[PDB]
Amino acid sequence: AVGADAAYVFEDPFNIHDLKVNVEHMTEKMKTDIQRGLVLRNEKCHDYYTTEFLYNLYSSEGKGVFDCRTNVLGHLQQGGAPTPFDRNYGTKLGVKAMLWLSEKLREVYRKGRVFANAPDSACVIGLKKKAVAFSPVTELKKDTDFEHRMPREQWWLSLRLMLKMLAQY
Amino acid sequence: ASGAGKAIGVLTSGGDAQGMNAAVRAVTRMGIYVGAKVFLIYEGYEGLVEGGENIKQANWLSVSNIIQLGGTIIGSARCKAFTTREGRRAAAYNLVQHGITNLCVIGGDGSLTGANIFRSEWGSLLEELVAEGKISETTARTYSHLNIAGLVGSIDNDFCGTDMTIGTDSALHRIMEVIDAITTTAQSHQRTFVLEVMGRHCGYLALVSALASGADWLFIPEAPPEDGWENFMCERLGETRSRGSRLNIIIIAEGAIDRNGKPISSSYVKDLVVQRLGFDTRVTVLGHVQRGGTPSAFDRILSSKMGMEAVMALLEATPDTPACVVTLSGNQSVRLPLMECVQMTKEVQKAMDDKRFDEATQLRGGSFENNWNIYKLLAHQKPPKEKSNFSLAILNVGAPAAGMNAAVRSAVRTGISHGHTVYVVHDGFEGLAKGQVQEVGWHDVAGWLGRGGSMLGTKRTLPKGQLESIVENIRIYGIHALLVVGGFEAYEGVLQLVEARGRYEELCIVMCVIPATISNNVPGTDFSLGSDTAVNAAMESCDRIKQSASGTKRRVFIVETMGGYCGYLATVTGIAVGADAAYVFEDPFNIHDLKVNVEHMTEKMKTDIQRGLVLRNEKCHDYYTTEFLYNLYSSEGKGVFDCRTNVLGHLQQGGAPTPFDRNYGTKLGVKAMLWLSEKLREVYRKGRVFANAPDSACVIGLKKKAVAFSPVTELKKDTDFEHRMPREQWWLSLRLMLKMLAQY
Amino acid sequence: ASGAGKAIGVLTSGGDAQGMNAAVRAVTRMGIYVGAKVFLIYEGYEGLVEGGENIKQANWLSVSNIIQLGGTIIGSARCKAFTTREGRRAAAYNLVQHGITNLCVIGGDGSLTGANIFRSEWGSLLEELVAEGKISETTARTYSHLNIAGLVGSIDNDFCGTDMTIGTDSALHRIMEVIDAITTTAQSHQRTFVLEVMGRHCGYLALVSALASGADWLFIPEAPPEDGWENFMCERLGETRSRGSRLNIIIIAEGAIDRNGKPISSSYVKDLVVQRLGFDTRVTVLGHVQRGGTPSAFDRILSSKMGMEAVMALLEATPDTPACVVTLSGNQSVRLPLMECVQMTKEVQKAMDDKRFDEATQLRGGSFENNWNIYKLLAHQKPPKEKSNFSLAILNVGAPAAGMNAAVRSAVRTGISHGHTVYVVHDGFEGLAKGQVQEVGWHDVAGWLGRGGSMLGTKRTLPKGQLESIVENIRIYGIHALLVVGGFEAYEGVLQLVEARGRYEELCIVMCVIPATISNNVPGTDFSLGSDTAVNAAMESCDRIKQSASGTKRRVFIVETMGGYCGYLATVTGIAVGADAAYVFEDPFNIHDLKVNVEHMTEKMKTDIQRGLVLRNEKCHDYYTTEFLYNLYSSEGKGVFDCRTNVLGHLQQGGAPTPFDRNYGTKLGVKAMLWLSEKLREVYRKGRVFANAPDSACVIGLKKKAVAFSPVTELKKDTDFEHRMPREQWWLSLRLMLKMLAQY
Ligand SMILES: CC(=O)Nc1ccc2c(c1)OCc1cc(-c3ccccc3C#CCCCO)nn1C2
Ligand SMILES: CC(=O)Nc1ccc2c(c1)OCc1cc(-c3ccccc3C#CCCCO)nn1C2
Ligand SMILES: Nc1ncnc2c1ncn2[C@@H]1O[C@H](COP(=O)(O)OP(=O)(O)O)[C@@H](O)[C@H]1O
Ligand SMILES: Nc1ncnc2c1ncn2[C@@H]1O[C@H](COP(=O)(O)OP(=O)(O)O)[C@@H](O)[C@H]1O
Ligand SMILES: O=P(O)(O)OC[C@H]1O[C@](O)(COP(=O)(O)O)[C@@H](O)[C@@H]1O
Ligand SMILES: O=P(O)(O)OC[C@H]1O[C@](O)(COP(=O)(O)O)[C@@H](O)[C@@H]1O
Ligand SMILES: O=P(O)(O)OC[C@H]1O[C@](O)(CO)[C@@H](O)[C@@H]1O
Ligand SMILES: O=P(O)(O)OC[C@H]1O[C@](O)(CO)[C@@H](O)[C@@H]1O
Repeated sequence: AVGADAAYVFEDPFNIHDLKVNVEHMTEKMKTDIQRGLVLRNEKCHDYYTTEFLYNLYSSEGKGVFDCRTNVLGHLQQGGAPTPFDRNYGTKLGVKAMLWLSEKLREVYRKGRVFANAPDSACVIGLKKKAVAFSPVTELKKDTDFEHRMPREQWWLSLRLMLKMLAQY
Repeated sequence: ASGAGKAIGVLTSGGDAQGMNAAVRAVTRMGIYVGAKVFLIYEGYEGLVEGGENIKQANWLSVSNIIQLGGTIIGSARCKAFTTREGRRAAAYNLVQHGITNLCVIGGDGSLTGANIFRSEWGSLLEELVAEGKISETTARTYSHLNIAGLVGSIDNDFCGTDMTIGTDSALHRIMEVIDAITTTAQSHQRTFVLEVMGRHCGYLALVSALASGADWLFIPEAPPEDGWENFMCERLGETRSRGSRLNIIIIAEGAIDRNGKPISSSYVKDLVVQRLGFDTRVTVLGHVQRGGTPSAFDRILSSKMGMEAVMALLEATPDTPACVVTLSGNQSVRLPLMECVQMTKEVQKAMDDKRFDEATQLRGGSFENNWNIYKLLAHQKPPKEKSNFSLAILNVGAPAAGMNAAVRSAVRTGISHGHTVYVVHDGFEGLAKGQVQEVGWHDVAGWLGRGGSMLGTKRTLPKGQLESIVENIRIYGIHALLVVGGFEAYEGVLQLVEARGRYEELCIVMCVIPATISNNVPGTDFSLGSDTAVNAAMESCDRIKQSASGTKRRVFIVETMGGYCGYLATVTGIAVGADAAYVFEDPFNIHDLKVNVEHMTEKMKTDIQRGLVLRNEKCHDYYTTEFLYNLYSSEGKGVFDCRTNVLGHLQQGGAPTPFDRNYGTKLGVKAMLWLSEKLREVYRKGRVFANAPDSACVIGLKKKAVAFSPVTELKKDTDFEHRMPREQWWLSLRLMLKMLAQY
Repeated sequence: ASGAGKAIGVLTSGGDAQGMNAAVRAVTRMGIYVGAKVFLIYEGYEGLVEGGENIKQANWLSVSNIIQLGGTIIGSARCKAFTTREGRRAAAYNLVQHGITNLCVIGGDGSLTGANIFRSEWGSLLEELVAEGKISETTARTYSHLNIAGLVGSIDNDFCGTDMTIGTDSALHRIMEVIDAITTTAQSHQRTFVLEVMGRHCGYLALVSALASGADWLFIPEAPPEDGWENFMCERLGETRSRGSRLNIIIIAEGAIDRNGKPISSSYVKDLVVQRLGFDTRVTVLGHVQRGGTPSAFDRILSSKMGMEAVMALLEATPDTPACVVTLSGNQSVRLPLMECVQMTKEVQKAMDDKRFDEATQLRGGSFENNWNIYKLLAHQKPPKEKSNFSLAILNVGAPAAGMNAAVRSAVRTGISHGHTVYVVHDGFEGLAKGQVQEVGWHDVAGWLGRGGSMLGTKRTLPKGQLESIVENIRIYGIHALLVVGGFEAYEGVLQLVEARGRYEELCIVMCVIPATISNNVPGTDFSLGSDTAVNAAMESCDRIKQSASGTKRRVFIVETMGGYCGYLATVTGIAVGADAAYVFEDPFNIHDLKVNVEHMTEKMKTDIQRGLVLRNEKCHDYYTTEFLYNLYSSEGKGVFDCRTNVLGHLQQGGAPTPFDRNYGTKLGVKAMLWLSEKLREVYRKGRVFANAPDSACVIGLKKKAVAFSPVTELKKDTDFEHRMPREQWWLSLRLMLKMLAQY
């Protein structure tokens, strides 16, 4: 969305070879009319290559061609008012979820039982493809990495190729 | 580049010296770096005459974890069989069996003479081995010459071509550890101690440790006491202890003789003191403790430079070259004929037996004579009756450096005996601004020689911000000379006063800087006072960190060190501990060099020696901090090593000074005060401001073989003020040695 | 609270001991803290009989910068005049002139007897001074009683009511420094050394330093050698040196006698070895080096606890209380009658002269007997011919701690002589997973006693993540017992195997933990192996930092220390250097406490002692890091002091172990292996899995006066696993002492 020259992300391996390559690309750009750079870092993209590590690296190997600065966007990214998509989507999930909650809550009966013991009764709603899916919370364990708190395959990893192509790799 | 295809043997022989490990390590690593095959020849010449399992080939690891060990890991047995030609021919056979053609000998004058002989007849030993058919003529035409390089390993300093034999500074660390012990129990009880030290026929250890400890009397075989001396000793022991002292230390060399050449015992000295002064008195025959313990930083660094030169001296020698000994001649190594140095040493033993004690003194060396003349000065000094016109002031400026207190003591005493009203000023130039100036007596400075830190106190404050008040205390106390002992702010401080002589009539004052700092960054000198304590205090700490890394296998340590912008302390410490890199401002480095140093660190973890150490100077790089190196090594080493950081801080200022900082501080304090008093009569009482010339404001320092006095304004062109250091520094050649011993 | 209005005198007397300064400092600071007037009584009893200028009142600063100094700053002259009633009456007069009513004596059994007498007739000396009219009756009714507290200062450990006299650990540091020297020169040349040590009539220094150095023979006057011993010595010196060794060390006490009570000289031992073995042999009469140098951490901390108790013992004493001596009885101090302890000491000299050498041994103490029995064990041990069924394995786990190598050596040797196939496993439980297991012989472990680090290698890895592979190497090598030497991961490691005996048939195996860590955080023991090296390595570094701060006047240092969540290492180091605070997890602290500690640090900069030191444990606080304290002190101190940070890291793991870590590691390695072998026959060959009971998986440790073996599962309730430490820790009472000596 901003045409950043790299985005450092945990789902990609990177090391000082990749960083030194991204810095010599950043150097070669300063010969052009567009004498600026932006690299994004995810807050946990790397265990030892922190934002201060990248600052030191770029500042050094760029000395005599560019200087360098750090910003940490924090709780700014939680935003102010929601976008039109988060207002539609939040409204639409709040109703589709409540229609499912009320449907399932009559699919279980008043007499001689504990209600709803089945794994079919504890779900996550979400936009999956063209429209919503309801996925059982226990069925999702195998799609989940709990140590990194995220799903094991994520649709958007194809967009990293687009980022690199628009960034002149 | 490599340049060999040939074999080097190495043996350590005769009396062992702590430092022989750092020597055999550097002979091994330089030998196999330059592409030779190195053989360790176990148990001196006794394993040269046996051969067999006593001669086995080294690899880079065969000399690992030895640089911090005393004695010698190959061992140094005596061999009367090699003193016979029947052993000496078998010693030739064992070398030419393994194909060994070059031989490094680490030892004293006897063990080096045996090597000199073993060349002088080599071809005739080879001829006899052909004549009896043990070896073929082609081999005797191949191995037709032996190259010897001598490394002079000895605690005595008994060898006349050299300022320091390998071991003699560490033996002084052992003696000064024992006197730093005995001073506390002698002071509490008010006792006299007779200390006996291992000067066999050479008084170096006795003189140098007497001068470094403030010993009240000394017995060296090159300067025996003149007739009736028992009176003059009982007067000298009386005088100091009447002059407010409490203990006395008496140093006796084991080899000590009277003026007739007949031996004087430590027992006879003890009996004499008891019977003629009634003082409670003890005798410590300090023994082979002197031969042992870890080598000092100077003996590791020296044995490394000596051991590297000895390998070069072998591989570049020729059959029409005389055999060589590698030696100091001041600041750097020189190479000398073995024949000449043996004979010039035998000529001293002969002069001493011939009762020519003044020839024995002069011929030991200029380094023996300057120590002896400064002991003979301070042994003759007193508070005078006469008194003199001049007022002197002594400042400490910078961070406190070990040996400042020695230099102040020696300047206060030389200043008092030259008749001056000496003042000491607390807190440096902020002291001279704030009027923290006090007149000092002979008593007031007693027992300062062995203390770390600064008894005056010291500051970084430069004088220009207070100068109108500094000139006013110079006027009020009537001060005619400043002696400033301290770092770069002492130098720039005295410079800010010479740059201000045109502005103020009172800065026409005689000025001397004694360069006292941890960092070795003061211009003029090649050694600053306290920098030997600093490399020893850092070297002791990196040994602890390496032993930590070696137990916690697959650690790499990043260790930060207090050099300022000056890479001396990181460089000499890195040699003294065999660090795998030392990052220094005077070298460019970047992530390519760092990634290279990390892939070298990775490849080492396949070996048995699964540890690393890299030193970082505190200002070596603007952005690659110690945390940057930690992150880099931790990352590119993940799966092969983990990594940790230590910052050595004010630990490196040390505790008590080394023997070198006690001698050097004492010697600069007197040479500076003799110059201060000389210059202060080279300017006259009438119709003038005194001393306006640039010739009157100087830095003292060891420059080559001996001192130079360099004008503070003349030094501006040799100085970088932005980085606070000189523009060319002698020790940058040692970075090559560091990298070679680190397996680049 | 204060509770005095009365005067305490203090004198140090007889043979000086490094530690007497830390004693007189703590007697002064506790005395004037509790509101008494303290007088320093210069030059022992000689200044008590002179009085005048020899008796002058202290203030808090009169004992500043002495805790790191050896000897005694007040001095300790002998006084035959006080052995006469004509001096003893003048000693009473000089005290009652200054009004001194309580008297602390720091000294040995003679100097304490003189104090016992000087009470026993005090009122009659006061009566004579009234009878001749020097003082009025009202004064003799006021000063009508003298209170004595005895502090036993001596290097010999000659005193029978006590485990350590003040000075005896520092004298062992002096001896072990000299043997760490002599081992390197004796090893290179293959020489035997006769070492003579200052055990006057007491063999403690000789036995303890023989056991700590691996000495091949020993001569103590409480256990003289039986007739014809020259054969058995020449066999023992032959055996070890035939069994792949190289040097020998022979320790002789200066006081050594034969079985007839006639003295044996170090010269007679040297002559005997030369004439009956033909070994090259030397004699070092290691002298008053033993009395000197800086006190060890144990002698500073001990002299502080002893000195604090001695002031209490004075002010709470009564005229119907017998005079007191303050002493160890294991982990903590006890107070004993002076009469009884003098007589029980005279009864040993009498038993030794009466040729009752077994009474002399038993009556020196249980601490003398356990050292002697373990020397007598290791002196009798051999590789056996018979061999036995069992396989044992030895692990190192955690960070490497000094004394691990001593404990492994002693366990490998005790395990070999008990007939077992001992294995050593490299890299701890990751080693036992990766099959890094090897059978070890008597040769393979030789010379490990003096090494720092770990010769096995050690890791933090807990066994559960590899357990299916750990059981499989236990099966494949047939291993029937584990000895694990290490920190909290050794404890939780052996616990993760007992918690898994129900899951795997192979973890029915006999298990012992020797607690080896820097941190003192293993449950069970009150002392972990390596924690004495750690407090000494930190105490040496904080002395350098304080001397740096004292030259650079108006510094305050923040120093960080490796305690884990356990405040032991920061607490005992803070006492050993007189730190102005130590921040520790086991104390709550916040910005109110920090601001209080900073305004105390500000008020001190008005005094002559313009320096500060605060210690921080590395995990003492979650948010108040060392940089937080740096910022806070720098700010609220701006205009009165500046401030600096050091992080002591892996420096605190030390170099070579202390004498205590060499004795303790050796002693735990044998007591653990004797228990391992006892328990391993308390389980039977037929129809069973061996050793399933919780009684078979234990931690050894010094608990009170002697060892306890505590089940690993029984210890869960004494353990906090989240902070990795025990829930109550004996040393939290020492934090009160730290704060009192720091001027709270
Ligand atoms: C008793 C006594 O004088 N000991 C003594 C101790 C230390 C020094 C002494 C003398 O002298 C000269 C010299 C040459 C080199 C030298 C020469 C070439 C290459 C390296 C070095 C070096 C060094 C660092 C050692 C201490 O920073 N180092 N040093 C320093
Ligand atoms: C030769 C020999 O055994 N030396 C030796 C050395 C060190 C120790 C020794 C014995 O024993 C017991 C003990 C008691 C206290 C003790 C008791 C009360 C209060 C404080 C302490 C302490 C401490 C810390 C010292 C080293 O961490 N400390 N120590 C430790
Ligand atoms: N004239 C000589 N010829 C041959 N070898 C000699 C001669 N002098 C000494 N050596 C050898 O030197 C060895 C060691 O010398 P030594 O005097 O023991 O120690 P240092 O090296 O200190 O003089 C002796 O074992 C002997 O082999
Ligand atoms: N029986 C005694 N009566 C009085 N004073 C004594 C007696 N025995 C010893 N002393 C005193 O103790 C002092 C020191 O004792 P000493 O034996 O010298 O050292 P230590 O304290 O090691 O025994 C002596 O100077 C003497 O004053
Ligand atoms: O390098 P300089 O300026 O001579 O100062 C020497 C001292 O200063 C230091 O850089 C530290 O200075 P501070 O004590 O002011 O922090 C050390 O390198 C050294 O001990
Ligand atoms: O407190 P523990 O876990 O027993 O470990 C002791 C060692 O660990 C340390 O906290 C450091 O651990 P590392 O070597 O892994 O960094 C030190 O306190 C000490 O040397
Ligand atoms: O140590 P030994 O064999 O008595 O040799 C004595 C001489 O050897 C030296 O140790 C070293 O050359 C001398 O200091 C000492 O006087
Ligand atoms: O040191 P001096 O006065 O010979 O006293 C000897 C005795 O005194 C002690 O130093 C201490 O009590 C003993 O170790 C030594 O044997």
